Amino acid sequence: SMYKVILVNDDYTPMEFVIDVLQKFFSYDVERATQLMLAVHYQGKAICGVFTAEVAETKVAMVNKYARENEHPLLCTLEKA
Repeated sequence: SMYKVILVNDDYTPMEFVIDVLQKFFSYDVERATQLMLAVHYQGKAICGVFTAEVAETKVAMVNKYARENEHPLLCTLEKA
């Protein structure tokens, strides 16, 4: 089993922060990060990758922790692929 890791839309997290997260935690360049951000905003969410269970778990925890440390509500989730 592999797991999707997803970012979900919200009304407060700034664009530049979503881009930052996509680069830091998912290794996307600016253009692709920005595309994924567009999907977050207009599809309501974007799948950012597929990973092993333990890697997905760790990524979800770390992205959410990073977001809250900067007082943003950005929500990262996992689900079975």
